[PDB]
Amino acid sequence: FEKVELTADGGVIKTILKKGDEGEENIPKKGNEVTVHYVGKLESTGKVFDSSFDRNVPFKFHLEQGEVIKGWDICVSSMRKNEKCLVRIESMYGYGDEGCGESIPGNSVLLFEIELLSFRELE
Ligand SMILES: CCc1ccccc1NC(=O)CSc1nc2cccnc2[nH]1
Repeated sequence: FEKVELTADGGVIKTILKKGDEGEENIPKKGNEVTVHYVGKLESTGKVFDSSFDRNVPFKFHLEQGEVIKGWDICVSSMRKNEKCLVRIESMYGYGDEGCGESIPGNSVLLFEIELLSFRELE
């Protein structure tokens, strides 16, 4: 239901599907080891290119430290533990004009579902 514009650019647009756990110790902070589950489809074809659920291996990364796509950094730094969102990430905040191999053509709108499982205070 809740539609959040995450960039003034409109590039990252998040829809909350399940409100996260309320409180402070539940919202992750910059540089923390984030653990997420996600599904990535291409807006064009609705084809899944990646599913952490389907591989049963959650994705861990350090928030806002440039490890993942910019759409992901922005998106994840706006979530609560146990939040599920939909994020429409525009190619600029994704893989840009190059794209990324076969799965993802140049200039591709990305649709993720992202669940924030947990986070440690790591590096
Ligand atoms: C190579 C992908 C990668 C490498 C290092 C760190 C993060 C990622 N993936 C993402 O940021 C977003 S998720 C994702 N991005 C992808 C691109 C192609 C195929 N599968 C993908 N899954």
